[PDB]
Amino acid sequence: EKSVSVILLAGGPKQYIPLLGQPIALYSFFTFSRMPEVKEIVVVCDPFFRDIFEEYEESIDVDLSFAIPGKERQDSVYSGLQEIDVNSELVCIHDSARPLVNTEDVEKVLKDGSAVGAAVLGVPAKATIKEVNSDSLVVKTLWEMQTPQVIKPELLKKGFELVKSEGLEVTDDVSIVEYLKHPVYVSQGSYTNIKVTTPDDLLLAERIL
Amino acid sequence: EKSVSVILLAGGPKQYIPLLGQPIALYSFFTFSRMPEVKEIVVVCDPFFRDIFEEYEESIDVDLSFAIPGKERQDSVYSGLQEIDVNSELVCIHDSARPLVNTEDVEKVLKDGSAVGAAVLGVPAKATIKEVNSDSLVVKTLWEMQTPQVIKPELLKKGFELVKSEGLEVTDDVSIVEYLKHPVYVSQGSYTNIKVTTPDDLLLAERIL
Ligand SMILES: Oc1c(Br)cc(Br)cc1-c1[nH]c(Br)c(Br)c1Br
Ligand SMILES: Oc1c(Br)cc(Br)cc1-c1[nH]c(Br)c(Br)c1Br
Ligand SMILES: [K+]
Ligand SMILES: [K+]
Ligand SMILES: [K+]
Ligand SMILES: [K+]
Ligand SMILES: [K+]
Ligand SMILES: [K+]
Ligand SMILES: [K+]
Ligand SMILES: [K+]
Ligand SMILES: [K+]
Ligand SMILES: [K+]
Ligand SMILES: [K+]
Ligand SMILES: [K+]
Repeated sequence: EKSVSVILLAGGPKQYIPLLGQPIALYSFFTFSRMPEVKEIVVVCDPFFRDIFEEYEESIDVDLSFAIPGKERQDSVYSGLQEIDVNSELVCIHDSARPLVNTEDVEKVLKDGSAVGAAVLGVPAKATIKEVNSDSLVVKTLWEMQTPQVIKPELLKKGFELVKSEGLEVTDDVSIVEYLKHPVYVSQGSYTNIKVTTPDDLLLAERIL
Repeated sequence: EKSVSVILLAGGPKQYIPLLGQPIALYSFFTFSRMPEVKEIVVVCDPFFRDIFEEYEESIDVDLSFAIPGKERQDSVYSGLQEIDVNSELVCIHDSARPLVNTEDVEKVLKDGSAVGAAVLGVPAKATIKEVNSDSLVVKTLWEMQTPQVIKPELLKKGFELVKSEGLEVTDDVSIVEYLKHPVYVSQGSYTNIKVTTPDDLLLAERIL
């Protein structure tokens, strides 16, 4: 209990457009807020949208903190990290554009994160996927990554230190953890944990809700 | 001109539910029918749904043929193959659940198929995809395959012969071509070439049309 710090990424506005009268960002916010394991939520957002979350500070059973977004995703994660409790045992990074994440699946990835040191929710890739070389020729089990991405703070800090001191290039595919020798566990999630951005995605969310 | 035999897979009913008053299967049917390169379309469908395509036989500028569906996808392809013109230089296999395929992209994959011997329409995978081992740990450029999948008939026949004589297992991922040493080219397609099956997918198709 109270061992997990959530970093909620909401500074990328697609994540504020409403879902049944509630801005998309608030759905996972509340999901995390109700979990006894969660000590605090560090919201990473433009100071302008701070009010959206601030209104509920008294009603929620977690600590609320704020951090400023960075240039790209890893910078926003670093910003959030600077704000987490000194004693938290787990960092739970979540894309707020993912509103329908189930409590049971968050529980699963937290458990796997605590056990392994790093865990991410994923589902088997439904599409037929092939590796293709530079000559556009096919190179003769694949999983789609979701969020939360759960990592012990010491490991995350070491990962940032490794990238900075060596000047390593970070992309969405080649993230901080890809450079570490520490294992990353894939917790099996639900296909309903979609990223809601396009109008096509938003009508699906209502059906799931 | 008149060098390509299309195998239209329509015996898998999701592919007959209407799109703006026209059954989904008829969209690519007509797209192929208008291309001068296409000699014939072999429709692979339950004899029950033969009428859907038969009504237009006189108005279309291609030969129409019919074949019986098999147990799985490769069996249906084999069935269609038995019906193609003895002199066609290219087989163009298409999933009829893909209605919005553009003429320009079909032209592209036919060209690449003629050049290389085998080509498939694909798009870069938008999702973050990782390889995961048997212990559910991340294994530290990926493309999503679409259709048409274009192959020279001799190569396709050899591929079927290789699988039968050796008793090789065929899956959607490990298809006939995966066993051949002959190169497969990935022609860059459009994200609009979606597989239309779910109600969520059908409303998207109208927007694209
Ligand atoms: O890409 C991953 C994965 Br596959 C698993 C975990 Br656990 C964390 C990250 C990650 N993503 C960002 Br952005 C940062 Br920083 C980190 Br660490
Ligand atoms: O899976 C592919 C690919 Br990636 C490229 C081409 Br060209 C053809 C196939 C294929 N699919 C089936 Br079903 C059969 Br039979 C064959 Br051959
Ligand atoms: K709590
Ligand atoms: K979601
Ligand atoms: K959310
Ligand atoms: K979920
Ligand atoms: K364990
Ligand atoms: K999407
Ligand atoms: K024609
Ligand atoms: K399509
Ligand atoms: K079609
Ligand atoms: K297309
Ligand atoms: K060429
Ligand atoms: K789909």
